[PDB]
Amino acid sequence: GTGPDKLKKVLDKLRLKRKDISEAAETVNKVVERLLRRMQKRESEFKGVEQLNTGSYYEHVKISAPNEFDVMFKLEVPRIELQEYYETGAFYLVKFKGNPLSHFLEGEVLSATKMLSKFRKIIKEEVKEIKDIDVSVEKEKPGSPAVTLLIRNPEEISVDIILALESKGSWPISTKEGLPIQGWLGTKVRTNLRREPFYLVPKNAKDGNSFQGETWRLSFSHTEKYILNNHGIEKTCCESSGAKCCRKECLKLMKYLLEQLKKEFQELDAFCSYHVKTAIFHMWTQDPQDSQWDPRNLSSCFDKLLAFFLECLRTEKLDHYFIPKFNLFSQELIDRKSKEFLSKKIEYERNNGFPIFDK
Ligand SMILES: [Zn+2]
Repeated sequence: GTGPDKLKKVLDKLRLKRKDISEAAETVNKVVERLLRRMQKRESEFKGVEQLNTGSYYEHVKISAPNEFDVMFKLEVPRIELQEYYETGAFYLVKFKGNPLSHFLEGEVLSATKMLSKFRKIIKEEVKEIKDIDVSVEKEKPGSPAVTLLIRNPEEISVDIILALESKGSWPISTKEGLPIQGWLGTKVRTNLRREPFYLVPKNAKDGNSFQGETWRLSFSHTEKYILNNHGIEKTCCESSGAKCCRKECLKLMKYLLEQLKKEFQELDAFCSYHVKTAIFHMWTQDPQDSQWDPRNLSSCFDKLLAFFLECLRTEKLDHYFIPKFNLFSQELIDRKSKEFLSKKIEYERNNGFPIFDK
């Protein structure tokens, strides 16, 4: 019943939530594999699609909602020329240096709207041919670029399929000072990770417009997965012949704290798990030693993450780990009132034994 024991019990509660999630993931994977086989057999601009096995499930940090999954389909696109749409690196237009994607251009700019419309049309046709699993495509929602499958097993699982372009070019200059892992995972790892492809995911800016509709955000979901699964200064961190740390446990707890708060308070709508992930990436940089994340320090490590997060809220600053000029907590993206509200709620939990965990 002490504070430390209670936090360990929350981790036990999250451990129990995993079984339903793992079972659901196996059903999701069967459907997704079936669909990818169909899309790989059919002749189209999307024939080369593959699953990118990233996101919270494959990082082992999906803590809730066994009825909701996101999956990314990557498509290699040669000779992408990027234009920064926001010079922070928050958004890009895609242009090209014939061209396999020529049907989806609006002038020299790749239309996410056109490309996604065709993606959706094909998915819808091919899903109707999957006869031995109960699966349909959800009606398109304006402003939602994912193509959502509805699987009945017999319970309903929603799967959001996100198209990601893959570029094998050098990472965008907005990322030059990003991935600050040099004192933690080191310079050789950083070099190696930056030699890997990067991804572009459709996302509407919702700004002045014109090319509202045709903007893309950068995605490093592969790099993030690698970091989560290779997160120690020692190569053996959390392996069978190494020592456990509490890095992922702290991420899980903080994600759960935010999830529980968000369920109760619609004033926290603008926050999301990626804020917590980004914060913990910075914490792992700040405190690189595995000994700083000893399992015995679960409570103190959790508390330092909350303190760091509260300082990000106070300063309205949380830099994208890969794109340092992109401030996820800018005044423009999140109102001061929302940040002050979340600060208050976090301090309350922290000072009163985290009652919200129990809801
Ligand atoms: Zn570890």
